[PDB]
Amino acid sequence: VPRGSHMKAVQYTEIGSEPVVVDIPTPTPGPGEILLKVTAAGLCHSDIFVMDMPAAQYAYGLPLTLGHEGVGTVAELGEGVTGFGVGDAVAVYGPWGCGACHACARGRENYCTRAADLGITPPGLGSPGSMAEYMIVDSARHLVPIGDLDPVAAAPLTDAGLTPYHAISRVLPLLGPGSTAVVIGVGGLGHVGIQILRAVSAARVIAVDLDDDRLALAREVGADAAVKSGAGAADAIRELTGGQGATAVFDFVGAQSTIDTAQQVVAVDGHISVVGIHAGAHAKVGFFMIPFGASVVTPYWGTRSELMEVVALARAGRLDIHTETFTLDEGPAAYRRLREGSIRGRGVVVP
Amino acid sequence: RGSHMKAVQYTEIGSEPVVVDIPTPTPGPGEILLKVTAAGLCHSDIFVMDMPAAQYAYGLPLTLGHEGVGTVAELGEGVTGFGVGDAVAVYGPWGCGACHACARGRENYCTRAADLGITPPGLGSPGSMAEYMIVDSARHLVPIGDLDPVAAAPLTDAGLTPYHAISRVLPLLGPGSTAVVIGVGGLGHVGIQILRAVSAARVIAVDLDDDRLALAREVGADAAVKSGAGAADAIRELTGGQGATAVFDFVGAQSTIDTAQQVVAVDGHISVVGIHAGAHAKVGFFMIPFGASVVTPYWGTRSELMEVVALARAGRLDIHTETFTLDEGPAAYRRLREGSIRGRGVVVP
Amino acid sequence: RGSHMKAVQYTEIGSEPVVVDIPTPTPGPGEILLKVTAAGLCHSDIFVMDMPAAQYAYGLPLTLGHEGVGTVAELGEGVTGFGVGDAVAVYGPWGCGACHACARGRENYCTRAADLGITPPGLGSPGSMAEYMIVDSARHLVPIGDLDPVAAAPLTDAGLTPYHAISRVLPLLGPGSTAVVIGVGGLGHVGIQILRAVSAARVIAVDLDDDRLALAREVGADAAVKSGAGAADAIRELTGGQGATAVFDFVGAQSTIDTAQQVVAVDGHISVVGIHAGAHAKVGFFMIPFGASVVTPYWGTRSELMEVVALARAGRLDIHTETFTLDEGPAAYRRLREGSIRGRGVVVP
Amino acid sequence: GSHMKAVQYTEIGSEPVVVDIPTPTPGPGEILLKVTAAGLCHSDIFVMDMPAAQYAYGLPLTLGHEGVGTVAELGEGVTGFGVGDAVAVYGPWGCGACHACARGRENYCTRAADLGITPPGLGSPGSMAEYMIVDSARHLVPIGDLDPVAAAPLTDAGLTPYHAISRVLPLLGPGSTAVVIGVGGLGHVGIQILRAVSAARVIAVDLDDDRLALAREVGADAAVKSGAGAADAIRELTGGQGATAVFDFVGAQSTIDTAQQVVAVDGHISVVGIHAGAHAKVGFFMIPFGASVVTPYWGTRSELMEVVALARAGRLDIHTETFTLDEGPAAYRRLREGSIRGRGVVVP
Amino acid sequence: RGSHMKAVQYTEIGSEPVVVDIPTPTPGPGEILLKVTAAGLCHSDIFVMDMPAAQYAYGLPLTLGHEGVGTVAELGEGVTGFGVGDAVAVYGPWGCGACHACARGRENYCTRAADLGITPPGLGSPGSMAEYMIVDSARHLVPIGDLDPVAAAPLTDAGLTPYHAIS
Ligand SMILES: NC(=O)C1=CN(Cc2ccc(CO)cc2)C=CC1
Ligand SMILES: NC(=O)C1=CN(Cc2ccc(CO)cc2)C=CC1
Ligand SMILES: NC(=O)C1=CN(Cc2ccc(CO)cc2)C=CC1
Ligand SMILES: NC(=O)C1=CN(Cc2ccc(CO)cc2)C=CC1
Ligand SMILES: [Zn+2]
Ligand SMILES: [Zn+2]
Ligand SMILES: [Zn+2]
Ligand SMILES: [Zn+2]
Ligand SMILES: [Zn+2]
Ligand SMILES: [Zn+2]
Ligand SMILES: [Zn+2]
Ligand SMILES: [Zn+2]
Ligand SMILES: [Zn+2]
Ligand SMILES: [Zn+2]
Repeated sequence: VPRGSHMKAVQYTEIGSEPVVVDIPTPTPGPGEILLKVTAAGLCHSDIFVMDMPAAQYAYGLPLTLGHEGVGTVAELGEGVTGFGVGDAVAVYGPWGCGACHACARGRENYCTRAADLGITPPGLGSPGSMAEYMIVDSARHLVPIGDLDPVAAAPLTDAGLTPYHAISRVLPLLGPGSTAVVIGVGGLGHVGIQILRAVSAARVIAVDLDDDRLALAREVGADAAVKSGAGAADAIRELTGGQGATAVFDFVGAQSTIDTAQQVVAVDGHISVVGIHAGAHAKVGFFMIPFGASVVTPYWGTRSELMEVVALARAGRLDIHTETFTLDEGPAAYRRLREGSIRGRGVVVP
Repeated sequence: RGSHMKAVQYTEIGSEPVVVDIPTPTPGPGEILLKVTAAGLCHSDIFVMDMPAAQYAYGLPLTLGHEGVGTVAELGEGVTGFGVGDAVAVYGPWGCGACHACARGRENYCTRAADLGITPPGLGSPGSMAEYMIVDSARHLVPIGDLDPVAAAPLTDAGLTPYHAISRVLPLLGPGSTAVVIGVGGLGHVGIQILRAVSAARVIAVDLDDDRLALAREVGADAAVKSGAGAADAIRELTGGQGATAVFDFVGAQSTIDTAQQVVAVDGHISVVGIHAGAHAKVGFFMIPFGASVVTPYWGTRSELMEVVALARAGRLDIHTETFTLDEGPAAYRRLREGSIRGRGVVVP
Repeated sequence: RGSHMKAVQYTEIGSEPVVVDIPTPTPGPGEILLKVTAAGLCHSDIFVMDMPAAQYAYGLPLTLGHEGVGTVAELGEGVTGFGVGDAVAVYGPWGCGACHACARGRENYCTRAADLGITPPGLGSPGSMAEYMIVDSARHLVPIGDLDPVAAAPLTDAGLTPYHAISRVLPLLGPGSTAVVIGVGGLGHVGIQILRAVSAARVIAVDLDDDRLALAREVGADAAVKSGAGAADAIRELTGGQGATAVFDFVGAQSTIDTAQQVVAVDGHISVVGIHAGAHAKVGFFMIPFGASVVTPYWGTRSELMEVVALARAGRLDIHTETFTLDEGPAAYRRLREGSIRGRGVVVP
Repeated sequence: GSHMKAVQYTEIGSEPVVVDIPTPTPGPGEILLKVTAAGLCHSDIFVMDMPAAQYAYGLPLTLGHEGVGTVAELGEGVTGFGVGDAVAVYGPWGCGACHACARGRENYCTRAADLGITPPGLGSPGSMAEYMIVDSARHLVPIGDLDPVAAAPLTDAGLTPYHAISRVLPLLGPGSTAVVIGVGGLGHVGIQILRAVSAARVIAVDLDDDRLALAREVGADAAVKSGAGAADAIRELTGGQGATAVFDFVGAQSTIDTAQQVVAVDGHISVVGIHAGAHAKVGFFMIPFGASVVTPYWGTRSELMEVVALARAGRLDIHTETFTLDEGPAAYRRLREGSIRGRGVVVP
Repeated sequence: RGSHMKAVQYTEIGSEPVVVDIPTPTPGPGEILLKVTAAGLCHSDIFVMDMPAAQYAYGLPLTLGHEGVGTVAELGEGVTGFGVGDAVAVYGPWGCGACHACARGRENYCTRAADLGITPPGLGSPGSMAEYMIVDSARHLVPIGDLDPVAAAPLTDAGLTPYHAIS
């Protein structure tokens, strides 16, 4: 469906400004590229992060069509492109890579050692994004078929699904029967994390959050236990495990305090994944500051096969994110709502 | 036999060890008695003795020596698996044997060993630095065959420790990968040898000492650069700016840990093997590459120990030893303290 | 404790088992004595009893029962790490404890056991189908807390055996995988449940009996196929002709293996878990997809058994029991022959 | 199940939250109850309104000092209760071996401070959880087939007023007059108690006319609106002779002032209501001769069994509003805004 | 003593009985649990085994043996009229106890028994061919004193049936 010549989009146009709707030219797919008609485009707290970057630290980028969480159908194929038919429902894999280094050749393109130098950026974070009537994707490599899954349900999974899934997959061998996984932060990512831990592992899930509401929600989504986050959370958790320390801690908050709890509750030979972002917050990995053999990493999005697996969980009804639907023209309005945390789960814009 | 034996002991806090006379122990049921063939020293024996009285609970007196090698002297009851006169190495980090971690083969990460007050020989249990010692269980004995006991003693630590640190991420270290070893002291020295024997990875060494760097090349580092402010850059120049798959910090200083974070590749790995009270890696967004994982590993597994012995017997590992007598325990520790030992000190009674 | 006990025993080749009187055994040093709380019986008991005299060296008489649970009755000398009256299940496949294989977890694959004549209880050593049982080492007992010993018993084999077979290729069984289970009889039943619990793969059940199929659906199979010459194409129909990531053949018959070679995916896996003397996969070019690997797993590891226990304690494994009495031992073995027992038979003194 | 929901106070100045904790195990001498009702009370608000400054060694804390449940498992050696038995939890635990306790006045134990014997839900695990530990058998009183929901408030709002009255019951012969200040809440169970255990005249005093009218229906022989006109009003009703006993459940300086002006010679003032700072002023000519004042504390075990007996004989009725355990923190909010009719009770 | 017990059941249509080893029943309120002393076989228990899937209206499994004699092992709650160890024969054609026909002793002609699903021991209820047995009520036990159980068993049908026919 390329028909248009002109298309609607939401762009970040000026540093520190709010995003604005625009009428820009309808792109045309070059050789090797695919042009999608967008069916859903996701908001994310990551989006405010980049728009909150100061003018001092700004080099290049603008204008920028936002939206890294992209779903659509195939509109027009570029030269030489096969492996998709016009109409095929695809999700846009976010973390673009060179395709040619060792990492990309193992599926792990989110860890491409070349994207940096070659200035390969993801859609809606340096490349034209999903929040528009149409979109370009650089390679068929970056399309995952979703069949008849509702695009509104798919969009949030390209991040809120993939991100935690990758975090969990890094250590899924250690999450055998009898293991214990602590999920800190039952917001967007932690919500879907629990659902995941339930599908792919036999581990026992203990949830940690601030809000009382978030605790009972956690139990409903498959957490076997829930404690309140603070100075007391460490003890609270240990109490439950019979003082055994937890196999894996997935910290989807990523605050200093939450990292600190993670360290206090992680098992010997365990693992801590710092998934959420609070600038400056870090784990302190040194002797007698963390159990022996306890590994810590800040992982980053996910691999292609992982996103493929995410969709399978979705299609099998195993994942479910609370989704609230908006309109291209309400784009700015939606981002405003995001800033005030007046959205449960995930805002999704539908051209 | 004899009902008395010479032993080196840490007897009072903040004091130097001393040659003492104590009774020759007798092997309970399950236990094994060894005649010690070789008993190693390392700076780890120094780190413990430098704990202040303020933090002293219930340790002393303590026969020193975690690096244990010997020959089977007398089987306790029911023990089989070794005939008397068998050469065995004493596996260090003892565990319950019954927890999940122990049943996976990773005894060094036993979840109950702390609770049950199970401590390793020379760090809480009678050490190897004596004429005889008891091993609680035949589970903690590795046959070494005709391997030289003096050779084998360093390997129980200086061999096993780095082998573990490496094994943790050995799938990552395929051809085309770069591994950086910081601290070509005792551990680093054997680290390099292992890296060469078990992987095709490129090895870049980092150290303070010119001479250490030269010897790093000899044992098989492709390149060597000086530790310091500019070591990060130095490494990147060598790697065309690509950054290293794995970094094995055997120094463990804040400086080194810092260097390691500046040179680790995305999705790579840092392994903080050296102890410096208070030095830590800061793992957070934009303070380290995505996917780079950090860990402080602890000694090694029993299977690991067996593999180290195998490398040694095939002639693939090699550390310079300095041989002392029981009565030189104190002497040797002092030499160790001034760092006038190249490689590893080994007591032979 | 009395000087007598009964035991079900195979006393002569070709014979039937008999309830017999024999000395109650006493624990030596390192041994544990158990009051048997349950003693499961499986088809492989019938397998060994069917071996002819022609091929026979030694072994008689034999207390039957390789699936055993009990309570600690008396501790041998020097045996700590277990209270009297503790409920414990007995790790089946004993090994040396000192070989590389054992030092890793994988005792079931011990390289020495055959040479030192270390046989499993019920298969060359005093079994569980008796009032009292000797276990050689502590490391062969797994705590079961308050799990029902009658539930526990089939888990030591009908649980352990599939769990291991699946564990071997569990990383292949992510979302979107298909796992095929041929045989829903006893082992196969618990396999489905395991797959549901430790993976997210789709489960396709295959059997000869339609009532077993409908119960395979109950425990979590996403599809049922009838075993036969029609089974292969039907499985392909289910998978849109993509093939199955792994095929777990718990039947082990030539027709089942043949079925498996057809439906298995490229880079897939076949686990031949059931025994039919002679049945064998034909792994060679164009007779099986490229990268499809085949294995005959043997039983399982201590760590796995611990995990199998955790599942049951958490409610995720439910095998149907039919209990008999110690006197009824031979009766049950007759009932087992005529496929005449629902699920797993357990004897209970 | 090896864990259970529990309504806990986790950090000073915050709201309570339903968290998951280990289902405790009854030691030798302890009893495990499956809780069947847990009362909330304004006393619960008082404790969580204490500033961190005045806080040392409390948290976390399962709340709920008004407990009733069923015996779930008997600890070692504990004899004299059966599984399934319905019991109310005695609040103010004591040493059991000092004079005060040996007399049966556990609420007045002289060692309990020094032993850190704190009551359930005010320093020890409370009743607002699926299950409960009670330290010894002497702290359970059977309730038979009494509705636990009706029971629960009786462990505090029944016991507390009963003790207050019990202390001076000899003086409440026919012809005596008892004034009750503060009808809602404790004073509602007070009036009922007065009518059952005595034949005194009962004079209700409140601010809310609605509570006053329903105090009549429960056995108040007269009503008066609290204020600076309260004294005069009450004198008017006794012909100036004053009241034998004033039971002030409000506990304000205002109410205590009214009281001191209306009590009879050789009478008594029981200050049951807690208003920090509020105090009677007992000195010559600032109060009638022979008028005694006291701040009473909860009640005795015997007294509790008596309060149970009254309720089982249908002599005590208090309006309960049911909440769920999940609604623990929610209910605490409602109490905070005085929008609870009578006494709230959580049912796991 | 004995939480397990031996029994003989018809287990499914077409085939022949088997020696199943099922659980030892317990006497509910008003029931009596007997140690079986003798269990009779009859050409009755083979006419019921030759019923073709369709007609058969009992339900399996089915401990056989409607000719049953025993000793009082354990009394159920509030069951007076018998002591432990009393030698007793089992009255077969159980009835409601409440209808006119039952009120006259003729339980064998109970007009409710069919409708209320009351069925004779070993002919719809657990029978006598076992180590133990339950009798639903004390009214279905007839004392046999010192009569040889082996001799008594057949009477509960081989005697009673013609006796009634003749009476
Ligand atoms: N732990 C992670 O990888 C996260 C991935 N995203 C996308 C994203 C992309 C870029 C940034 C830049 O700061 C942050 C976040 C969503 C949540 C956290
Ligand atoms: N990183 C490790 O586990 C190392 C093993 N050893 C034995 C030992 C163990 C523990 C300590 C105190 O930490 C020191 C020494 C040798 C060097 C470091
Ligand atoms: N594939 C396996 O290892 C199985 C484990 N068992 C115990 C067993 C089985 C077969 C043998 C060889 O007779 C030995 C022991 C039960 C079924 C199959
Ligand atoms: N006057 C009393 O004794 C009261 C008993 N309680 C329990 C309570 C109350 C006050 C305290 C001190 O904060 C402690 C405990 C309920 C109402 C008033
Ligand atoms: Zn996002
Ligand atoms: Zn790349
Ligand atoms: Zn050392
Ligand atoms: Zn252990
Ligand atoms: Zn078996
Ligand atoms: Zn072995
Ligand atoms: Zn209260
Ligand atoms: Zn006292
Ligand atoms: Zn008959
Ligand atoms: Zn009738």
